[PDB]
Amino acid sequence: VTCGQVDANLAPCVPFLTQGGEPGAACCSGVKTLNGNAQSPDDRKTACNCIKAAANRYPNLKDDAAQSLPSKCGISLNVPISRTINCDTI
Amino acid sequence: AVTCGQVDANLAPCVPFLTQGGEPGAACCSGVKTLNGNAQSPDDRKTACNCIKAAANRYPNLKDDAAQSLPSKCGISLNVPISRTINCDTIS
Ligand SMILES: CCCCCCCCCCCCCC(=O)O
Repeated sequence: VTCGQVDANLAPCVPFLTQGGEPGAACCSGVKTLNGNAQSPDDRKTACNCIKAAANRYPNLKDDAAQSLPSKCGISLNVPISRTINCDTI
Repeated sequence: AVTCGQVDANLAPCVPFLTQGGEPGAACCSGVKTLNGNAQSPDDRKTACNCIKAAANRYPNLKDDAAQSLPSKCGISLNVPISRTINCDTIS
């Protein structure tokens, strides 16, 4: 996994993550794809650091949307979308 | 607008509820909210109605009562009915 792959997977989620509402089907599909790449501990740590940079990338990101994205998409997300996540604990 | 692929993808988490009953999940209610939000114009609503109709007929074990009660169980006012047999021309 690479940070560009992660960015591409999270792109459809930016409207939901910065404006609220509901994640679209495209957003949930991208998150599902990225979750499928974060299997191994090293994949999980790398994807986590990429997701952290991406989260800090988007302005006025709403943490309620980030926290509720896994339940709104039906995913047990192995890498949380946080600006402040310590990826070593993943 | 809305496309049949969007309708399929948003209603997919609802298939367990639509075929077995019970309660709709969080993902199902989220997809139903998204579909409600994409059906803005009356033309969007008729297009969505035909897509949802195809999706409903896709499962031969679909419970029409669960389809009818899905919006209320989710707390959503869905502007397009979910029916296997609806004539989508008669909707507004
Ligand atoms: C069960 C709720 C029925 C919705 C009909 C009332 C109209 C409000 C939303 C209808 C379709 C959305 C279009 C819009 O709000 O511009």
